[PDB]
Amino acid sequence: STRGDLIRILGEIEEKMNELKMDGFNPDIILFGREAYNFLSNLLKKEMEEEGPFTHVSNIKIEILEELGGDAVVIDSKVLGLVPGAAKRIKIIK
Amino acid sequence: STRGDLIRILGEIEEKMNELKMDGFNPDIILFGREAYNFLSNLLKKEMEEEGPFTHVSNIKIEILEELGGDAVVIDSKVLGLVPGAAKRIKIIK
Repeated sequence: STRGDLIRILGEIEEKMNELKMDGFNPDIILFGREAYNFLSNLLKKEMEEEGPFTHVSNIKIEILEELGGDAVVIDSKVLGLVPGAAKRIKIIK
Repeated sequence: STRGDLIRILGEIEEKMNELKMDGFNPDIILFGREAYNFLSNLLKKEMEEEGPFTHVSNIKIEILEELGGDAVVIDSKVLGLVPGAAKRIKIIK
């Protein structure tokens, strides 16, 4: 069920956002692999019945990092590389 | 001296690459902010007397994450978001 897939993905992003916030981070961006982005884009085109492109999800900004493949990484971009733990990975593709 | 600036930047990237390798990571990508990328691009156009665009530095792949501003972040993209410490930030702009 593509609706279930969208509910799952929104739920996992929210969970990683919450995990980061609890640690003192401010999640601002989610990096998507090429395959991950295509997967979510297809889902949102189908579900929203809109053409895209899609630039935000879960109140944060989508940016592409092609090499992440079927995964995405929620980050606090202000402290990424200065404080360990500023990144949380999730698997987007089935 | 723009040559000195290039020597500095290559030296800082190498240092963060080495720091990551010593920790067990495999640095594969360096994320550049918009201002950081422009700065390095201008330097390399001047020094290499080539037009660009520039896609690799220090044996790793350049990818843009616009929001990093005048900074760049060396990452191990395979474990980013799974193991803390997979990212090291550097300040590119003067």
